[PDB]
Amino acid sequence: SKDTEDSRKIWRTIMLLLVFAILLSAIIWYQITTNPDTSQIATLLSMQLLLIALMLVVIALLLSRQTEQVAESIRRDVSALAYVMLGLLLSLLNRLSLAAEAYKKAIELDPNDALAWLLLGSVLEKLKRLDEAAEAYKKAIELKPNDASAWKELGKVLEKLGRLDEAAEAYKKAIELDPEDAEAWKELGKVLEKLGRLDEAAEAYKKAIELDPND
Amino acid sequence: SKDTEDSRKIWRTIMLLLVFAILLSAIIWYQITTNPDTSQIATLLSMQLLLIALMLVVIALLLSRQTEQVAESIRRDVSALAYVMLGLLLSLLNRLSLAAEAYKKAIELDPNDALAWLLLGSVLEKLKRLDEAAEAYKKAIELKPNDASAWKELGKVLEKLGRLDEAAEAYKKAIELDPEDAEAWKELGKVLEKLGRLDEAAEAYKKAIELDPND
Amino acid sequence: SKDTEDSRKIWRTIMLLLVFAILLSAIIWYQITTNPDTSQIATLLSMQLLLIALMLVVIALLLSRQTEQVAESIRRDVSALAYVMLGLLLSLLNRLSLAAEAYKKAIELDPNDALAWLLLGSVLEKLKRLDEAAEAYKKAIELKPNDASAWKELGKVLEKLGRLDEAAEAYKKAIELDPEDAEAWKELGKVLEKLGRLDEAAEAYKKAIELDPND
Amino acid sequence: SKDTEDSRKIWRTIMLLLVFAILLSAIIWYQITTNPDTSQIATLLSMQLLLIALMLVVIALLLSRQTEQVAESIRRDVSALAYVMLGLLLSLLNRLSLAAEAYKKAIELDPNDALAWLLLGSVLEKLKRLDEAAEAYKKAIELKPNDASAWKELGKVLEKLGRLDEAAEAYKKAIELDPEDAEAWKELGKVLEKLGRLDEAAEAYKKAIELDPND
Repeated sequence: SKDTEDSRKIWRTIMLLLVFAILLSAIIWYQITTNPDTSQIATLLSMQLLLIALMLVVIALLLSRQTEQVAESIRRDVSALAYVMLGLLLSLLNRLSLAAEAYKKAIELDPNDALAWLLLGSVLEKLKRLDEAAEAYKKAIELKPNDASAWKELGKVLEKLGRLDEAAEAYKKAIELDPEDAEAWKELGKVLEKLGRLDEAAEAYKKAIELDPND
Repeated sequence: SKDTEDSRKIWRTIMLLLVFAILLSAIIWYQITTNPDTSQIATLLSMQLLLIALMLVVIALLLSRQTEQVAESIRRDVSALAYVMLGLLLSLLNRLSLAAEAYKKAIELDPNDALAWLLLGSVLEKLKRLDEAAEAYKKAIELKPNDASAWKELGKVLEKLGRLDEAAEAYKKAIELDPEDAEAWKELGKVLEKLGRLDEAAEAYKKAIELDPND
Repeated sequence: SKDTEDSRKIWRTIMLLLVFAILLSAIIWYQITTNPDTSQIATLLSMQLLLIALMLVVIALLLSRQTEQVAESIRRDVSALAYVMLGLLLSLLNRLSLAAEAYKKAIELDPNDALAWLLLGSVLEKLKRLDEAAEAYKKAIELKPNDASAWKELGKVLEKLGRLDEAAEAYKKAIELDPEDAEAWKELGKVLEKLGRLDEAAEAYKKAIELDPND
Repeated sequence: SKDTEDSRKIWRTIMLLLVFAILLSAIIWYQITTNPDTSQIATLLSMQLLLIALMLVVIALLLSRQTEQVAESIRRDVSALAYVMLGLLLSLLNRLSLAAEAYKKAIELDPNDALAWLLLGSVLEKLKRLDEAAEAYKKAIELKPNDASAWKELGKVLEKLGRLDEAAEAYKKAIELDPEDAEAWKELGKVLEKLGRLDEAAEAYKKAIELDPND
């Protein structure tokens, strides 16, 4: 919201430069009429003209700054979307290492781009960069706590890392967010079975079968 | 067309600030020559200078505003296309929940983006969000009444919702718009048969077969 | 190149508004020193101030115009690329009617976008809009006479339209541009055979086989 | 960093135009009070007004220039990403010749776009433009010396060109950068065997098998 604050400061600055020159000019109009002495009258006109000159230059400097501020903001916002989109295209051609870089660039431009973080996570898992993938998913999840897909995907990475207990918890969270996700239920089952949690595993397996009879 | 109206107001404002200063300055040129009294002459010069100072500041404020107005309009238009495109890419990777969000964002930026509405509809159906899908298709159709594809897709959602009568009507409209759409004819047939409208179902089935002998 | 011409006119205008005010101001500096009469001196100062006031307003109006001109040019260029890209994405999801509209939009924004014309052609053929497809390909070809792919694709549309003679010519042109295109050779063969041009058909068939022994 | 240098020159110019007018105006305020002679006082006011007029015009010209500089920079950066993205989409539809052109355009806009160079390389290989592909890969590699994928892809082009020795070296570099790349190891093996380097070929083949038992 800094732009709102800065905009108000810019407007106030322009106003104040003029108001000062206005008030003095109004004073001078009176003073010139009152005291008919060229050497005082002209001195006041020179001062008025000087204040105006400064005012206008400062204003031009403010226009320059605002033009740049606006333009940079747009450049950034456009680029961040372009990098996410680029990563998606690179991923479609299986240019996974390059896709990861594109997502990384979107993140640097906008660190709370949960999508870029999620997608980075996916690419890193596909590239077998499992530890880095888990961290990327963790970030996407903190940004969006109710992203059931991110939770499920985290689950898969954690299982691959041998983190069966944490994997089971991540799958369980995806399920609470969306109980019909038969895949999540089956994968939860697999983790629980592997983990020795046979009764829970059996229930998870059953839910995948029962929830959608055409799975 | 508000921008056209605002542009005209901005131009008129700049013109009027100057015209007032012009007319007065022309008056002052005469008055100075006519009445050779420094205390009156300078008073008029001070006033002229003040009007100019205000004029120029106001103009600078208008330049600032117009710069921002133009820039924001562009940012919005660019972003709305980017969100539709993003949704399409996310859909290609089967990131359907995320694709739906991207289409939603395009809609908020432009509520009459029939494409975003149609596509949202498609994603929602694929995600089994059938009631929401029907509403999204309805919006796309109101925006584009002769979108035969949107009508056919609405038909599919309505049938899935058990709305066989409404589904048959939606398929029929797609067909009137494009009579060669064998798929629409076959799907119409399926609805009509399910609906007990056996004679109409038979005709619809026949048209799908007859319209294109290599279907 | 109109922008170059307009830019020069804008610069010249700004220069001339100032140069006139400069020359007169220099004249006035001399005249004030020479003729010590307040009623003449001030009259000249008022005139100088008025010319400056006009100059600056006109300049501000020019800044406004140039800002808008630049911004609009960019908006158009960005949008035209976005529409081609959109059409390609819609085509990947088989949203062919929508893909055609996106290409059409790119064309309206830039009528010499051979790519958009070519792609439109392709979509129209896929949509069975063969007559329209032939015209779109014709436009892409006039824009790029050495686009062997566009010539081959035109060939396919023309054959589908029953225009076997014109199809054979379009295939032949694609071949002259790229003689190794075994597909073009085979398709030329098919047209020539269908057309009764059996000796030429035989040669075309042989070239497809001989050019690349692993075709 | 030229923009930083130019920005500083623009700011300094605006400052200096004003500072000169300030210093002189301050001098004039004193001189008017000191020497009560209209013909000298007004001469100084005219001069002050002239300096201001010039200053403001020059500033407006600088605003115009900066607006254009900023806008052009953005246009270029946006377009270069769009061309890479366009090439990727064209490649997905197998519009390879067109994809190559899009990558070429991105390169002209930004000659150190390693991604565009790499991708161009890939398209050229797919299009059987092997000599050109090798050069494009060489450029991508010089820009990014630790792009293991670019090294492997260069390897494939070089082998296709009959350059078995250079191909083996390119594959070896990809392997040093990423030792788990079983594909690179197998392809290295194939080159080494073809090249008569049977003992090295055997080791390379073994590594592909041993590195990932599920390859």
